[PDB]
Amino acid sequence: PSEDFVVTDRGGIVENSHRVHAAVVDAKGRLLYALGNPTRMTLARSAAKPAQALAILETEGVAGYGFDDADIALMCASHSSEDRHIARTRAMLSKIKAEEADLRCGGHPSLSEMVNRSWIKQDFIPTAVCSNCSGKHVGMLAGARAIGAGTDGYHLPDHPMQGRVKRTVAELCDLDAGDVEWGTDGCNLPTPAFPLDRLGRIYAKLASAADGSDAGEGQSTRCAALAHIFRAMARHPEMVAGEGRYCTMLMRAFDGALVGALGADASYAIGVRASDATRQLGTDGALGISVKIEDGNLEMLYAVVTELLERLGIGSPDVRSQLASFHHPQRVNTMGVTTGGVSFPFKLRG
Amino acid sequence: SEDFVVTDRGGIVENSHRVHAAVVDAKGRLLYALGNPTRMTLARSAAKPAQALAILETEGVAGYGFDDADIALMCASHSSEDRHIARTRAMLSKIKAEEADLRCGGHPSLSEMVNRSWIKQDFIPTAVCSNCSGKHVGMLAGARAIGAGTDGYHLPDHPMQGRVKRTVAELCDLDAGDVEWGTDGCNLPTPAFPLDRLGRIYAKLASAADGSDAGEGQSTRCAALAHIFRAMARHPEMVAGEGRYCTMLMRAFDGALVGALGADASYAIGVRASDATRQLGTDGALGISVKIEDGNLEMLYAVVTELLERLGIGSPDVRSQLASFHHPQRVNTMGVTTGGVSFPFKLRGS
Ligand SMILES: [Cl-]
Ligand SMILES: [Zn+2]
Ligand SMILES: [Zn+2]
Repeated sequence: PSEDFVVTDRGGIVENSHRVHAAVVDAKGRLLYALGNPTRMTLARSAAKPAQALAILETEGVAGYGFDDADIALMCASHSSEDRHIARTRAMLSKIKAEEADLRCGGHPSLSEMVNRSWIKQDFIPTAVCSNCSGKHVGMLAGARAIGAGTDGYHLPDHPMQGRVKRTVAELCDLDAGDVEWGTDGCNLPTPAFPLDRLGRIYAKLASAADGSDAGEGQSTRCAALAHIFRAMARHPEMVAGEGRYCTMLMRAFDGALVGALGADASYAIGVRASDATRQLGTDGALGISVKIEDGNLEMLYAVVTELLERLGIGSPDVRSQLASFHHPQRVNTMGVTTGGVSFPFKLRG
Repeated sequence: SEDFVVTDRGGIVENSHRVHAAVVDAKGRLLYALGNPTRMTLARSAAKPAQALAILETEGVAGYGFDDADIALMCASHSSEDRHIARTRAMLSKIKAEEADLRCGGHPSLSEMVNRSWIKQDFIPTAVCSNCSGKHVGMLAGARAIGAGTDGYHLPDHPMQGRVKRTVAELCDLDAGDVEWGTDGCNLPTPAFPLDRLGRIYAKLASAADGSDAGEGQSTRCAALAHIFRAMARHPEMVAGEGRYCTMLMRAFDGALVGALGADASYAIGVRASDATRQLGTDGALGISVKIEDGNLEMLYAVVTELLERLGIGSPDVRSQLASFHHPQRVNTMGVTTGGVSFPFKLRGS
C-alpha cells in the first residue's frame, strides 16, 4: 500500500509524485477495496457538509423556514461564489429574518478562477455572504434561531448547534465521540477529523437512504432527511459547486446515480446508489468512496477520483468522458507543445 | 529515509510532503542529506546558471556588452515586472534582435501582485514577458554570435543547444548519457540529473566567487562562474522580483550566497566559505539542493529556510527577514489561527 501513487512526468522523466489513500465501502461501512491507508486519520473539511446539513435539517423548527432543495444543496456546497450563489445566500438570510452581519464566516478569493478574475477586474471585495460555506452558515443560524439558542456564537463549540453537529458526525461515522477530532475550518466553524473509510461510510449512507426512499421503504426521520440531502445535491449540482467545477460536472454526468463533494486540501467523497456496477463490486446495496491525496494537490485529486471511477466500472466510458479534462490533466507549455502527462501507478486491493 | 514537512489544523495532520535534500562541498562530496539526495530530478529553472555559462562561453558574446544585471536576468525566473520586461528589451537591442525572434511564450506572472494588475488592465502576456526571457535572449545572442542563425535556437539540433547540453553535463561531472532531457514550459530543452549534482553546480558557483576574491589563477570557466555568482548577488531583484523568496533570501545574505527556484519545487543555493561552512566540516564553499516530492512551492520555501537554520547559515537576525516563508500564515477568513507547519525531519551526516 506504501506504493500507491499518482505521478506526473515531463518527457517520461518523473516530475512530481503524490501518495494516494482511498476507501471503497458498503452501506454498513465494511471495507471492499482500498488504496494506500484506507483508515488514515483525515480532516474531512467541506466533504463533511452533508453531515452538517443533516444536523441542520434535524433541528426542530428549521422546516418552518421553507428552505427548498436548491437551498439545501447550497448548505451542502463549496460554491464558486457565482452571482446566483451569493443571491441565494441573501435570499436564505431573508427566510430566517437574519442579516449578513450575523454571519461568522469571512470572504475569500473565489474557488473559481473565472469568477475571481471578474472580481479582480471590478475591485470587488468579497464579504461573508460570498464564502463558499455561506449556505452551511445560514443553515446553522437557522437552527440557532429555531431552538431559541440565540444567534450570537452559533459557530462556537459551546453552542447547541455545534453540539448537535458533533454528535451527528460521530453517529453517521458509527464512532464514539473520542474517536472524532476537531479543528477550525477556513469558514470559522468546527471541522471534524476521522478515519478516511468513515467518510466513505457517510456517503454510502446518503446513497442508501436515497435507494430506500425511491423504493417506498418506511424510513426513520434520519433516513428520510438523508434521502432529501442526496436528492437536493443531485437535483441542483450547480449549487453544490458551479460552472466548470468537478463536483458539478461529475453529478451532472451521472444524472442522479451518485453524489460527490470536495474537501479542501484534496479529499473527496462519493455516494453511489445500488446498481449493476455496485453489485459487480460485491455488495447488494449502495456504496461509498473516499479519497485523500497526502500532499493536498487538487489537480491530482480529480484525476485520481476519475481514474478510480473507471477502475470500479462506475458509469460508462460515455458518462465518464465528460470528466476527461480532469482525468488526464493537460501538460502543454507556453508555445502549445505537449511536454508530459499524468500516470496512475497504484493498484486497487480487495 | 522518511523525511517530511507536515502541516496541521489544530494539531491534526492536514498534509505531509516528502523532502529530499543534498548538502555538498565544492567537489560535490555529500556532507548532509534528507530523503534521497541522489533522486533523479528535473532541475527546471534552477539550471539557469549553467545555461548562462554556456551563453557566456560562446565565441563573440562578449562583444554585445552584457552587464551584471543582464546576466542576473539570464539566471532569472522573474516576476515579469515592468523592469524585467524593460531589461529584456534592452538585451534584445544589444544583439539587434526583436521580440518576434523569441521562442518562449507568455504566461500568468509568477507574482500574484503583478498578475492582478495584468488582469485589471486586460493585459495578455507575450514572449517578452516570459520568466525565462533573459535566458532566451542570451540563447539568441549565442546563436547570432557564431553565425548559426536565430531560427531554431531553441531546438535540440541547434549548436547553441548542443553547447548547453555539453555544459550542463560538464558542470555536473557526468557523462552525457547520465543527463536526461525533456522540454520546459519556456520551450527549451531542460535537464534531469541526480539532485546532489544540482547542489554541486551551486557549490561550484560559490567556490569560483571565493577564488576570484582570493585572487587565484582561474580558468575562463571559473572566472565566468564567479561572474554569474556576482551578478545574481548584486542584482537579486532581477533574478526574481519584489516579495519573491529568491530576492529576499539573497538580499538578506548580502553577498554570502546565491539561490534560485526550480519550477515544481526544487531549490539550489551556493554558499561562500564562512564561519558556518567551516563549522559544518568543510574548508571551502558549500552547495545545497532541495526537492519537495509533490511539487508544493510554499512548503519548499519553508523547508529551505528551516534547513538554513539547522545548518547555522546566516545569523538569527538575517534569517528573520524570511520569517513569513519559514512558518507560512495559517489564519482563516475571520483572522483566527487554525494551524501550522512542522519539520519532523532530521538532517543526517554523510
Ligand atoms: Cl510545461
Ligand atoms: Zn466551511
Ligand atoms: Zn525556461
